[PDB]
Amino acid sequence: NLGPKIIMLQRMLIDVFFFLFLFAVWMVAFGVARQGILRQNEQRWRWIFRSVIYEPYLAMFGQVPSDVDSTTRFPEWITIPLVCIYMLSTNILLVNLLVAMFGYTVGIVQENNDQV
Amino acid sequence: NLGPKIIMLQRMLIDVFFFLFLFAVWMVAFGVARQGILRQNEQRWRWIFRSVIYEPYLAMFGQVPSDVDSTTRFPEWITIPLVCIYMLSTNILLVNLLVAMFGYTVGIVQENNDQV
Repeated sequence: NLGPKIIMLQRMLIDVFFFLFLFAVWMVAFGVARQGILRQNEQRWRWIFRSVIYEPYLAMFGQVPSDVDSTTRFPEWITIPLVCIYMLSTNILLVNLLVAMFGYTVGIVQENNDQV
Repeated sequence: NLGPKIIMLQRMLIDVFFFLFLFAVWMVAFGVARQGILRQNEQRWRWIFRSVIYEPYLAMFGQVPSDVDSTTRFPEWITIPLVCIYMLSTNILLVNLLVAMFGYTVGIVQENNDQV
């Protein structure tokens, strides 16, 4: 009963590895944005990054951004599309896409059970 | 209409039972870690465990860890991989894997409806 689980788990890990490329592209794309737009200047790029790097990577999955919207008049008008495309459009899209891949990998592995 | 639901629910419970082994392995693996690394010493192992045992089991599904990152210079450099592999790499992986299994069990049961 437990045999296929580790193999199916393993294929899932490979899928995560492939999905890491997309995730990294998104992470760079929007972290550099947040750093440039949200605040001006920093202790080099590392300080500005590490200031809020925790939020995009884990908070989005964990909790909704509450102070981010408040922290953000052309700048006022242009701020909203930034965040809107940043989180609700792409991140949700990416996470769901990964989830779909997990569902298909488990499906194909469990379908061919008792031979693997 | 409601007949297959309890059977399909029952198969799902069996799947949960099988997945409990993996979950227990992960729970031991990372609870002992958290206890050893996060803080030094305790009122035996039970005190240190029960101190934060609530978080890994339920909070992760419920809410993102906020104070855990803050609580955590070689120790500073080595702390980040610990948590990173601890929650975002494995727990997410395991929970999704369980979810995939639920989807397949319901699918196969509902596919063969009106005979069960």
